Amino acid sequence: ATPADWRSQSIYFLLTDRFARTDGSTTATCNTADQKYCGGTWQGIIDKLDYIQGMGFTAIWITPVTAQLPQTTAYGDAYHGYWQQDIYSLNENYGTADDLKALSSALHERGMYLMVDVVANHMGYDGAGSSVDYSVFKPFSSQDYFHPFCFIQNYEDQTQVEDCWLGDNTVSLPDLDTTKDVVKNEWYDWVGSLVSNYSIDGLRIDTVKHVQKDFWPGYNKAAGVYCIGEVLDGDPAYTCPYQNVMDGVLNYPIYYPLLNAFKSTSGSMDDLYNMINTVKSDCPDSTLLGTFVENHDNPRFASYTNDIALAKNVAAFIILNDGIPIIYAGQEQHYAGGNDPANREATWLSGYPTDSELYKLIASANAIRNYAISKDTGFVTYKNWPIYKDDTTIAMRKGTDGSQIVTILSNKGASGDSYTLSLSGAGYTAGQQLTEVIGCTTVTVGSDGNVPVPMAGGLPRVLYPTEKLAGSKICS
Ligand SMILES: *[C@@H]1[C@@H](O)[C@H](CO)[C@@H](O[C@H]2O[C@H](CO)[C@@H](O)[C@H](O)[C@H]2O)[C@H](O)[C@H]1O
Ligand SMILES: *[C@@H]1O[C@H](CO)[C@@H](O)[C@H](O)[C@H]1NC(C)=O
Ligand SMILES: [Ca+2]
Repeated sequence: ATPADWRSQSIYFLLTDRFARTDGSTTATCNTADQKYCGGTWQGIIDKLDYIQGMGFTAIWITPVTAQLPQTTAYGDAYHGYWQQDIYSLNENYGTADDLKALSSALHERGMYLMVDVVANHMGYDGAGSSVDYSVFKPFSSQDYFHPFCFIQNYEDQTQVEDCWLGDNTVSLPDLDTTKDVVKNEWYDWVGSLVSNYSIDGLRIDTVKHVQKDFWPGYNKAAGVYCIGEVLDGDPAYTCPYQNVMDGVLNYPIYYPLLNAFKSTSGSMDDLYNMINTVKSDCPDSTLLGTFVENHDNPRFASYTNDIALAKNVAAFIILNDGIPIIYAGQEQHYAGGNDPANREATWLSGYPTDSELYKLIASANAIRNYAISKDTGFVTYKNWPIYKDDTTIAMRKGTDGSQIVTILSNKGASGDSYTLSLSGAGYTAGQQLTEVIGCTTVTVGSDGNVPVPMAGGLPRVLYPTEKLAGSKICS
């Protein structure tokens, strides 16, 4: 599926090892500190697609599928998929080629997309750089395919970031020499054939900043689908230029101020407001970026705060911001693990309840986004507009005039006071009825064009015209 096809999607990102077992157990042990395979499978995912689609997601992002190093290293198993050795075999832990094709097919029967995580930068190996038997790598079965062994120490030296190895002396990540035509050609043939064999709709490309930029256009073109890159840097002047060589990047620029704004009742709404406007103006296309606050590479949101109002606001932001929302499996069950491995919790141990506070919130926010998109072909290309901020509030507007979603978010938290915010700049006409689609109350635009937004409980407010909800299942 094309970048234009992907703008309307909403992604549930999961670890294949951690989301769902074939046996469907909600009690099978998964000690994150052990760093071992817990037994999640592609078939497990298929069996729980009602759970995912019930939140209004249109797509899943699964961790990498290639065969990995076999060892239980000092840092555990390759359960995450980022330590590949044989790119023409699948990780048998997750099932067979038929199981991966059945997951793609199951998603397509429900009108959903499959996005697969891929790594071009490196292989994995149990042991120090000097101990590497390059013959285990398929097809790159020679040192001649790799950059000489060295570690990245000077992160300001982009040449060293690209040419030296990730990992350490315990688990090394041998660095492919992506400047070699033979390596480019092998990767380009591989990615096009992966996409073809498994009917993959889009890719999340790992580790993008660690491969020189000239590699990426050929890789994105060979894939033949929308590619979103992991460029792990919060500076939009570093990260957004990657969108000149790849369709999208993960929105790490928004990540840091989004987390800071909502993780505390003292968070900066100014930094978030400012970064929305910087990305809007200075990134090649904010509507092809992926918005997130939680992943397997940072502490979960609820590790910073267990306040559920704060968690609802940040989830609403992720859904309603420019670009593709991305929610990480467990976020909807308020998982609070810290850094790796604590943030790789098994989703099945929640019992997959569809009545949890954040399952309901995410379902409500996805519902109005999916509905608005279905009625407004301009929604996904209207650049999100922050219209208001104060110490505890940010309001933003997105969508075609007359059909815009106006979202008011708060960091007051669950013991927030009750008050009326008089909101200017929403663009609705006087006397217009609006539905607040999270709590299903109505607000009327005043004679002056200001919206009297009832604030309470630190709750997020998501406004849409009542007249435009005719025939929808929203708020009845
Ligand atoms: C992107 C990817 O570049 C990362 C490096 O492989 C990956 O981290 C994985 O490998 C490291 C280093 O061996 C482990 O400590 C992590 O547990 C594992 O996930 C990122 O997760 C991936 O997003
Ligand atoms: C896809 O299947 C084709 C035809 O059997 C094979 O040549 C190719 O290596 C496979 N690609 C992947 C990535 O498995
Ligand atoms: Ca590299």
